[PDB]
Order: sequence, then C-alpha cells, then structure tokens
Amino acid sequence: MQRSPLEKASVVSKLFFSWTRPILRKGYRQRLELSDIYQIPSVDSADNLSEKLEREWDRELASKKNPKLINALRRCFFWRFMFYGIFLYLGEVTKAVQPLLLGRIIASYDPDNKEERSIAIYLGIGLCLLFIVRTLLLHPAIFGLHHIGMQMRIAMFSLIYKKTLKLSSRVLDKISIGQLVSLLSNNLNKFDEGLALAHFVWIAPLQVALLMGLIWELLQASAFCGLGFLIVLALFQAGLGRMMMKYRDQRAGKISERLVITSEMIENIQSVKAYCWEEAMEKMIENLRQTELKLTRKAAYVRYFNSSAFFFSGFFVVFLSVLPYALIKGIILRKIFTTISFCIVLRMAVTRQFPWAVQTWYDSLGAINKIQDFLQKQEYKTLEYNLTTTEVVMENVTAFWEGTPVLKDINFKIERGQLLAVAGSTGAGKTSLLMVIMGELEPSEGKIKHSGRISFCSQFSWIMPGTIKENIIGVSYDEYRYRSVIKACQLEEDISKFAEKDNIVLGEGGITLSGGQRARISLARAVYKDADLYLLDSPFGYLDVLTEKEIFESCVCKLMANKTRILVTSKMEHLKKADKILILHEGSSYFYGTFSELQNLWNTYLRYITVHKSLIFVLIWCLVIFLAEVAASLVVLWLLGSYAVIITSTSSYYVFYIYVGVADTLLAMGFFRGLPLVHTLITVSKILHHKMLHSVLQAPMSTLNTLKAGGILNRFSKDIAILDDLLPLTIFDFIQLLLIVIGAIAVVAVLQPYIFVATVPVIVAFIMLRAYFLQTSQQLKQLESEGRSPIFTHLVTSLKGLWTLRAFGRQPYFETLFHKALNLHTANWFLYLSTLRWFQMRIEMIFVIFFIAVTFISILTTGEGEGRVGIILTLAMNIMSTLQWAVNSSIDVDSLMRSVSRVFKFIDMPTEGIWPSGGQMTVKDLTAKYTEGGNAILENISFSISPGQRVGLLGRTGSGKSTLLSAFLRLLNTEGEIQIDGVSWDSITLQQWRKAFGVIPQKVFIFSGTFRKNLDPYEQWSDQEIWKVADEVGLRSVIEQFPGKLDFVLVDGGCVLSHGHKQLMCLARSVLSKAKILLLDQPSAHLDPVTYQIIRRTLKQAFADCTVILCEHRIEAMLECQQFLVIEENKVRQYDSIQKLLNERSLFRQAISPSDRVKLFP
Ligand SMILES: Cc1nn(C)cc1S(=O)(=O)NC(=O)c1ccc(-n2ccc(OCC(C)(C)C(F)(F)F)n2)nc1N1C[C@@H](C)CC1(C)C
Ligand SMILES: CC(C)(CO)c1cc2cc(NC(=O)C3(c4ccc5c(c4)OC(F)(F)O5)CC3)c(F)cc2n1C[C@@H](O)CO
Ligand SMILES: Nc1ncnc2c1ncn2[C@@H]1O[C@H](COP(=O)(O)OP(=O)(O)OP(=O)(O)O)[C@@H](O)[C@H]1O
Ligand SMILES: Nc1ncnc2c1ncn2[C@@H]1O[C@H](COP(=O)(O)OP(=O)(O)OP(=O)(O)O)[C@@H](O)[C@H]1O
Ligand SMILES: CC(C)(C)c1cc(C(C)(C)C)c(NC(=O)c2c[nH]c3ccccc3c2=O)cc1O
Ligand SMILES: CC(C)CCC[C@@H](C)[C@H]1CC[C@H]2[C@@H]3CC=C4C[C@@H](O)CC[C@]4(C)[C@H]3CC[C@]12C
Ligand SMILES: CCCCCCCCCCCC
Ligand SMILES: [Mg+2]
Ligand SMILES: [Mg+2]
Repeated sequence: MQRSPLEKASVVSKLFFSWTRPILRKGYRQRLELSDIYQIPSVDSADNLSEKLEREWDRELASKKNPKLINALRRCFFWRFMFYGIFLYLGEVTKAVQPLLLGRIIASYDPDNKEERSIAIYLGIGLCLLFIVRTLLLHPAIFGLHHIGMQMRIAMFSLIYKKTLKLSSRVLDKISIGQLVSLLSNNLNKFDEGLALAHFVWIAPLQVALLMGLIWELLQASAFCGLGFLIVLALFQAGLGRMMMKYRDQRAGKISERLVITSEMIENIQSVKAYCWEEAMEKMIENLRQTELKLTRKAAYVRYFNSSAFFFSGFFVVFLSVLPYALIKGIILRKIFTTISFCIVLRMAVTRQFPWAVQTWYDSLGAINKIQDFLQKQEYKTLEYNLTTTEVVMENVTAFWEGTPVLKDINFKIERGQLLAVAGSTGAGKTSLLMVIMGELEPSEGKIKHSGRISFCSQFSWIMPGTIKENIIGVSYDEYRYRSVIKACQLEEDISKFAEKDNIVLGEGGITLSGGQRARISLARAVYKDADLYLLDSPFGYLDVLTEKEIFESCVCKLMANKTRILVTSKMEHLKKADKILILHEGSSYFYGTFSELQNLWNTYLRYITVHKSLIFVLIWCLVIFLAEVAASLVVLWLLGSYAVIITSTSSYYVFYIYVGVADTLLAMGFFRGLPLVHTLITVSKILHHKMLHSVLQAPMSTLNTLKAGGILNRFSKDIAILDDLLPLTIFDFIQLLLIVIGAIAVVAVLQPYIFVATVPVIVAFIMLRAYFLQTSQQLKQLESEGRSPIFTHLVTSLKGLWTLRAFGRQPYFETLFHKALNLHTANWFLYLSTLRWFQMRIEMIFVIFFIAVTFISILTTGEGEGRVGIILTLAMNIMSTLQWAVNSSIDVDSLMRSVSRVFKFIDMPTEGIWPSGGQMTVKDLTAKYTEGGNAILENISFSISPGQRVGLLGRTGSGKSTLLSAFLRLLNTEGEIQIDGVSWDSITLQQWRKAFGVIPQKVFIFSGTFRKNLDPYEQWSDQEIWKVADEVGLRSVIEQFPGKLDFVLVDGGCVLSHGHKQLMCLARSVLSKAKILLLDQPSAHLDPVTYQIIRRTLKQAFADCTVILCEHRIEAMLECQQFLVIEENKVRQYDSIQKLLNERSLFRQAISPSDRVKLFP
C-alpha cells in the first residue's frame, strides 16, 4: 500500500494534475492490480473528520436554544468554500469579456474596418493570454469544491452510524432497513459534485448585470426586450422546479417499501423455493414498481421542458432585441453577430447555471434537515450501576409493549449463586421478563435493582461475520478459558469435522452452520464472557436429549456453580435442581417458591438499444426530422448567395458566422421528438428490472450462497435508481448536442468545402484522447461501484444484532469496523475524480493550443485586402466550441453505462432448470453434497417407504437430518435416483416434482404484510376457509388481540408474535396447501408439552393418511411412527420399532425422561 502521491507533489504538479501520470500509463496497458491503488490522504480519514464535526455539533446542543446542523457545518467549511468561490467567479468574468477581443479580430478581415486592422496584432496577443488564464483558474477551483463535498459526506455518514447504535427500542419500530439505505445511497455521489454548482446562486446575477451593460452599448433601449423574455423564462423554470419536487416526495415512500420486501425474500430464498412462491413474490414487486414508475414518468416530462429551455431561446431572445432596432434604423451584419455572441453567455447563465444552482440548494439543505431529525431521536437509557447488594430483585413490576399489560406484579429475589427457573406456556411473557431486566423494556410501574454486569443469550441466535473463534472470544483471548467452554459446550465433535477446524469463515447470518450448531456458538459466547448475572432464554431448543443432558450437567451446573443465573425451561427435570421456581401464565405470576412446596398436588450499447423494440422506432423518427431541417437550411442559405439590414460584398462572410450562432435553435428537438424519447427510455428500465428479479429467484442455490446481503442491495437500489432518473436525460442531452455539431458542419462543408478540411485535425485529437482515457477510467469506475457493498453489508448486520451488540458492549469495535468500509470507498472514489479532472483539463488545453496557432496565422496572412485563410480558420474553431461540450457529455454517458453492464451480469446467471396416488417412495444410492468439490455429507443412502405410513428421522444435531430433506427437493448437488410411486426423478420437470410435497422449514419465513397475505400469497382461499384452519391450530386468540383481524400488518418479520406463534403459522400453511407427502422439519422446536397436543391432533386429523416424515428431537413425538431412520457417520440405518432402537444404544437410553419412559416402555 503506497502513500498518496498528492501529499508530496510540487506546486506546479498540483496545478496541472500531473501526479496522476503513473496510473494512467499503467491502466492503458494492463489491468489495475491491488497494489496500484494509493492510500487516502490523512486529512480525509473517517476518524479525523468524524471528530471535527462531533466537536461542533455538541456545541450547538449546549450553547444555542435552537440547534441547527447547518451551523456546525458552516463552522468547519465556510472559509474554504468561499475561497474557491472567488477564483471560480474570476474564471467566469473572463468568459464574458471574450467577445470584446474576438469580435474585433474577426472584423479585420473586412478591408473597410481600417481601425481594427491597425491594432489586430495586439488583440491577438491579449486573446491568447485570456485563454490561458481561464484554463488555469477554473479547474483547480472546481476540484477543491469536489474535495470539500467529499469531506462533508464522510463526516455526516459516520455520525449517523454512531447514533444508530444508541437508538431506543421503542423508536426502532418506526425505522426500517429501507429508510437507512435510501438515506445513504441517494447522497453517495450526488452530494459530492453538488458543491461545484452551489456558487452560481450569486455568480449568475452578477454575470447578468455585467452582460446587460455591454449589450446596452450596442442596442440602446432595445436590449431590454431581450431581458423581459428571459425573466419570463426564469419564472417558468422556477415553477417546473417545484412541480418536479412534489412528484419526488410522493415517490420516496414506495421505494423504501420495495427495498425491505426485496431484502427479506432473498435472505431466505431456500424457503421461497420449497414453497414454490417465486411467481407470488414477483407479482408483489411488480405492483409496487408500477405505482412508482408513474411518478417517475411525470417527473421526466417536467424535467424535459426544464432542460430544452436553453436550446429554444437562442433565436427568440436575439430576434426580439434586434427587431425593434432594425426597423427604426438599419443594422449592419457586424452588430447582429456581436449581439449573438453576447447572448450565448447570457442564455447560459439564466437558463442553465442559475436553475441548476437553486435546485442543488434544495437537495443539499433537504438532506441535512432530514439527517438532523434522525440525530435527535430518543436514545437507549443505559442504567448501569457500579455495584449492588450482589442480589437481584423486582418489586411489583408492570410493563407495556405499546389493553392488556404484558406483565403485572412480577416480583422475586435471587441471591448470589442461586438458580432461578422460569416456566410457562407459549406467549406467557418469559422472553419479555428478560427484556425488562436488561433495560430494553422500561417498566411503567415498579423497580429493578442489580449490578450492571450482565450476559445474554436470546432465542434468535445471531452470528456475526468472521471466524468461529472470533465469535466466542470477543476482544480478549484466553487460552485456558477458551478450551474449557468449547469442551463443556460439546462443540469439539463438530469442529473436528470442518475443513480447517475452528478457523472456517462464517457468512453473515451463519447460513453454512446447522440449526443446533448456531445455538451452541451463541451459548458458548455467553458463558465465555465474565459477568455477575447470566440470562439464558431457552438455549436447549434445537438439541437432542443426549446433548442437552451433557450440557446442562457440565456447563451451567459445574463451570458456573457460584454465579447467579436465570434460565427459561419447560422440562420438569431442570426444575428439580433450581433453588427457586417461577411460573408465568398470561403475564401474571402463577406461582413462586421452591420445588419442594410445589409438589403438593460496444456490445453493451447494442444490447441496451435493442432490448425494447419501440426505442429503435423513436430513434429513426428523430433521424428523419433532422435530415429534413438540414435540407431546409441548405436551400435557404444557398438562396442568399434604406434597408432593414445592410450587407455589402466584402461583408457577406458574416452570413455563415450568424448561421453557426443560431444552429442550436434550428436543430433543437421539439416536444414531438423529446417526449417519446424520454418516455421510451424509462420502459427499458422497467423491462430490465423484471428480468433481473426473475433470474435471481431461479438461480441455483450454490451460486446464491456466494453473494452477500450488501451486494444484492447495492444493485437493486443504486443501479436501478441510475437507470430511472439519470440515464434517460443524460442520453437526451448527449443526442441533442451530437445533432447540432453534425448539422452545422454538413451545411457549411458543401457551401465552403474547406472548413471541413481545417476541422479534421481538431476532431481526431479529441477522439484519440478520449480512447486513451477510457481505458483506465472504466476500470476505476468498476472498482468504485463494488466498493459501496461493504458499507451496505455492515449496515444490515448491525441492525439484526443491535440488542446483542449493546449487551456485550462491542459498540467501539463495530464503529472502527465501519470506518474501514468508509476509507475503502474513499480511496477508489477520490482516485476516480482526480483522473477525470485531468482529462477535462487536457481537453481544454488541446483546444487552446490550436486556437493560439489559428489566431496568429489569420492575422499575419491578412494583407492589404480581404484575407480568406482567416475567415475559414476562425469559422472552424467556432464549431469546435460545441464539440468540446459534446465530448464531455459523452463521458457522463459512459460512466452511467457501467450500471447497465452490472445489471446484465445478474440476468446472465445460470438457471437451476393425480400422480401421487399413494405417495410411496424409493431411494437408490443418493449422494448429497453442498459444493461439488466438498465432502459428501450423505453417501450410498437407500431405503423405501410404504404408502400411508409415518417415518421418524433421528440423529445427533449436525448429523445431516436437514440435508436429507433438502435432497428430496433437489436444493443441492445430488448424484442418485428417487422414485415416487412409479415415475422417475430425472424425467419430471423440476417444477412438478416440488408441488407434490408439503414442507415445514426449520427457519420460519414471515414477510412484511397482512396476516391473510402471509397465510395465502396466491389469494386462492376465502376468509371462511382461513378461519376454519386457524381454529384447528389455535391461532384465533392470537389474531383477535390485534386491531385488524386478518388485516394487521406484520412489520419487521412478525416481531409482534412470540417464538411459539410463528411455529403455528407454518403449521397452518401446510394444512391449507394439503399435499400427499409431507416433510416436517421439527415443527415443535420451542413448544411446551401442553401446546404440543395441538401438533399431535393435527397430525392425525388433517394429515389423515398422507406420507409424513417427522424430524423431531423429543421422544414423545416418536410414539406415532411405524418406521425409523437413524443418521450416523454419514450413513442411514433403518429400524421397525422404537423399542428395538433404544435397546442397542446404552447412553441414549439413559437420557430418556422418566415421564416419557413409562409410556415408551410399558
Ligand atoms: C506524460 C503524461 N502522461 N500522462 C498520462 C500525463 C502526463 S503529464 O501530466 O506529464 N503531461 C501530459 O499529460 C500533458 C501535458 C500538457 C499537454 N499539453 C497539450 C497541449 C498543451 O499546451 C499547453 C498550453 C500551451 C496550451 C498552455 F500551457 F498554455 F496551457 N500542453 N499535453 C499532455 N499530454 C501528454 C499525453 C498523455 C497527451 C497530451 C499531449 C495531452
Ligand atoms: C453569512 C450568511 C449569509 C448568513 O449568516 C450565510 C452563510 C452560509 C453558509 C452556508 N453553508 C456553507 O457555508 C457550507 C455549505 C453547506 C451545505 C451546502 C453547501 C455549502 O453548498 C450546497 F449547496 F451544496 O449545500 C460550506 C458549509 C449556508 F448553508 C448558509 C449560509 N448563510 C445564511 C444563513 O441563514 C445560514 O444559517
Ligand atoms: N414487540 C412486541 N410488540 C407487541 N407485543 C409483543 C411484542 N413482543 C411480544 N409481544 C407479545 O407479548 C406476549 C409475550 O411475548 P413472548 O416473547 O414474550 O412470549 P414467551 O414467553 O417468550 O413465549 P415463547 O415460548 O413463544 O417464547 C405475546 O402475546 C406476544 O405476542
Ligand atoms: N450450506 C451448507 N454448506 C456446507 N455445509 C453445510 C451447509 N449447511 C449445513 N452444513 C453442514 O452439514 C452438516 C449437517 O447439516 P445439518 O442441517 O444438516 O444437520 P441436522 O441434523 O439438521 O442438524 P440440527 O439438528 O442442528 O438441525 C453440518 O456439519 C453442517 O455444518
Ligand atoms: C406545433 C409544432 C411546430 C409541432 C411545435 C410547437 C411547439 C409549441 C406549440 C409547444 C411552442 C414547440 N415547442 C417546444 O417543443 C418547446 C420545447 N421546450 C421549451 C422549453 C422552454 C420554453 C418553450 C419550449 C417550447 O416551446 C415545438 C414545435 O415543434
Ligand atoms: C461585476 C459588476 C459589479 C461589474 C460592474 C457592472 C456595471 C456597473 C458595469 C458593467 C458594464 C458597464 C457598462 C459598459 C459600457 C458602457 C458604455 C459607456 O459608453 C458608458 C458606460 C457603460 C454604460 C458601462 C457602465 C457600467 C456597467 C453597466
Ligand atoms: C454563498 C451563498 C449563501 C446563501 C445561500 C442560501 C442561504 C440559506 C438560506 C436558508 C433559508 C432562508
Ligand atoms: Mg420467548
Ligand atoms: Mg435441522
């Protein structure tokens, strides 16, 4: 990693941006290697910028009664902002006085203008120095303003993230992931470049005042007829600005709603494929896209009229200011041309630079105001204590999640070292009681007293990205303690089977790990941490009886025999070792005491154009009208080769100069060509998104596991927004400029076939430099686009584990990890702007040297009369002033076309592509593996199932019970044959095979939507049928407690529901879509014994005969099975009776609960 070459560059080197030479010469030959990227300058590191802004923002909250974020920003950047403003202003004044020097030089070709001929050589020298000063004064000032805008964005992004970790739990309900992503993505590039346009709010009015005086000198009182037209045009554009912003505000809410739904369905794409819900998911996104595209089109029509206003004023402001003057007294051709030159600069300031500057202030101040509101939300109240009486106590505590209280009159007292066991039915408030103790649920009544040290283990196991060892140890590594908790948590057997022991890298969310393996990593993390109080929220959910027995008798009873701890349990064996017993029932304390007293009872462009058939026809239509206007202009112009206009023989060359000055209005695209072009370019974006979303759902699971959450969110938010807003109008601007250059050249090249010869050397010089620069610019843009992903990936994972983050105190670690993501994007983005500034500065210096040669050639060639060389050469250089604008606009088109190629890569991803009368199956030599180069988890598996019977799957956690179920649906690489009632595996299409199954996934899927929409996304059942099923699974009381019965919206993945309520929701789905063969993957994970009767009755009534393959861990669930399959060391054994199964195993028979042993062994 080399140091930045900017920090030791000489004064002249910084001026010409010469320090970018090493990378431009290397990127032209080879691909940019990882060592070519330089380190960022020390001034713009995220650590130093965040501290500077934080110091000023805290001064506002204490000094001023009315804090404003814009005052803190003003106190850090105002003087540098104004320093570059004055140099930018002097570069624009130089542009307005150019016609004073160039206008008199053009007059020296006329032999009548004897006064201009005597001093022509001095005007040429001054003109050359004027060009050089303007070049050296604009570009360094524009780069400095880009630098300031980058620093402001980095400082403010870090403040948002630091505030996020401190948000209260009540205000988290009102904030989704889609709001934060839209807040950051919209400003990721627009904010930096906005500061270069901000100064024209006061530069444009000063340019108008200067230019109006010079035009007054020529046309005494007729000049104001041109000002009255431009004032009316300025009011018109101001009105279109407010009309466009109204449509943009109505569109923001729908984009955030689409982003959250898109993120949810891709995170659990395996559950979507098992249910065969791809078509239903596409329909929901299609309806959201359609509503927001109508607002996008309406904003596009308004923005077209705002953009073409420049081209449609070039003739009507010149004509209106000259016509009253010519009618009273004849005007010569010399004055007509000079007025045209001054009006070009005037139209640019009024119709282009000023409305763009006003719009930037609306966007910038709007975002800073939006950020300030977020920075003032309610914060989490960390009620830490340094010390206590070493005992925990609650007194008459009542809490509300908002007409029923969650808890009421809950009181206990646990001394140091005692064990408290919390028990109760589903939804009784066991998890809420632990939230109250930690302080994430503030009680309305009562009080809490205990020490500030605490450790937590939730039902939902959160796995941070990184190594397994890094998950457990935290910050401080201890060799002795680490090896003890691993052995006590029974993780040694699983770790030894991994490719590289405990050094394997876990993805975000821990997808590659088993259901029960994640629970042990979460538990090992809690016991490794030293604390005074330990909270365990049902950690024995996805564990078999043998592993559960070993952990309970060696981890929580041996290692922590002297530490007070609270555990949630439903087993009656865990209640005997507890000193205190607490029973909960619907928020009220059912019992409190002890157990003893209880026992008393390029190809990219071509593909983009041809994706929509209607885009070709509009482009041909624009070409035919263009040829008709050029032909019309040629006939008129050829016809011209006291009066209102005075023209002489030696002054007739002004006709061509006037034509070139008004060609931008004769060739302007009217609304018959502008609106269809803009309308059709948005339909292309609609088609591309439909394909992109479609190909992601059909991709094979092996491909989808490589992608990251931030990688998908980068393409669906930033790349789609580019194709909707920026590209349609950038293309229109580029096409408009290209037509003007061709039309002006073609007309004058046939009437004077020497302008074309003299304009060749300038054209090829621009094209050769463009090809050289695009070799390296395209690679830096690609690296910058992919550098946004780590920013989005870290933002997603920090919200999913916010509660665990604050409990373990790892906030500083996550802030430092966020700054590395900011610095990685800064390196690529800063290097991209530097080379872009080099190109635009060289494209202007190349224009200058040619003009310097032309000016001196014309003056020396002009002899005693006329002088034709100068007339031709100076005309050609006037055309190249517009070609310079067209070349720079082509770079913007190419930069935005990088998003089109990134979308095309997601589209080209490979695809994975009464029969069951009885439902009997046959498996022959099935071999299953996740990666083709990985180990075979199962191998040579073979068994048969008779129709109507139930099969029980058994085995230790991590043995491969879920792998066998995934192999039936072909969710991984398989090498065998499965036969269902006669048909063959291979012959069937992959879509009819999956429809024969009913599935209950181990990980439940609830998306943001209505209760009825979650139970039935295809809308194929009436509400009478839905309620009938809802009674059989006991969900009626759950739905009625909400304001909308079957209408309530389940936001944030159904966070309103408890853990046991989600299991019943998945059982309802399987009953509704009644199929023959069922694959139930542990449907009673955390259900208490009383609630399990609901699963038991459903299994015998709803699934009358069927072919049920259970995958349960509880012994009670195996009394309803006729056949058994045991998975051990990658092999499947088969048994006919449960009593035979336990006879062979000696250790597993002892772990059986005595309550279950009597019925298992009568
Ligand atoms: C080497 C090198 N390679 N790369 C990638 C960067 C570098 S460089 O930064 O060292 N220099 C150059 O980049 C460089 C510097 C100046 C110029 N100039 C062109 C006209 C001109 O007159 C200046 C003028 C008299 C108008 C005045 F002074 F008045 F303005 N100067 N051209 C330069 N280029 C080198 C080639 C890459 C292509 C080319 C010809 C455009
Ligand atoms: C002196 C006085 C006339 C009033 O005492 C004044 C100065 C001033 C400066 C800024 N902003 C800036 O100096 C910066 C800036 C921020 C945001 C940007 C950006 C530049 O340019 C953008 F448009 F891109 O957005 C560099 C930080 C402002 F906002 C309002 C200001 N006012 C009016 C006053 O009422 C403000 O309280
Ligand atoms: N964020 C929330 N907003 C509103 N109600 C909630 C919220 N979280 C939980 N509830 C409700 O509070 C009650 C108790 O919550 P819950 O976590 O606490 O039960 P539990 O004892 O953990 O049961 P389980 O065995 O399913 O884990 C339920 O009726 C549940 O729907
Ligand atoms: N996507 C994956 N890629 C690679 N290995 C995986 C993947 N998913 C699981 N494994 C590994 O395969 C083995 C078996 O996985 P697992 O689902 O299949 O078993 P299980 O019997 O369902 O466990 P549990 O009772 O915890 O649910 C484990 O070692 C696990 O880490
Ligand atoms: C009738 C005919 C010849 C097809 C026609 C008509 C117009 C109107 C009537 C809208 C002026 C226009 N005008 C336009 O397209 C205009 C486009 N952009 C503008 C921007 C600012 C101010 C005016 C216009 C404008 O008139 C063009 C035409 O070709
Ligand atoms: C940037 C701004 C403040 C610069 C100064 C703006 C004003 C004061 C300048 C700009 C152009 C100037 C005019 C240019 C030409 C003439 C013609 C001359 O026969 C009388 C003075 C007169 C009419 C000038 C008056 C002052 C003037 C209107
Ligand atoms: C350099 C430009 C400073 C003034 C720009 C506008 C100031 C913000 C006004 C806020 C609303 C009254
Ligand atoms: Mg719970
Ligand atoms: Mg499993």
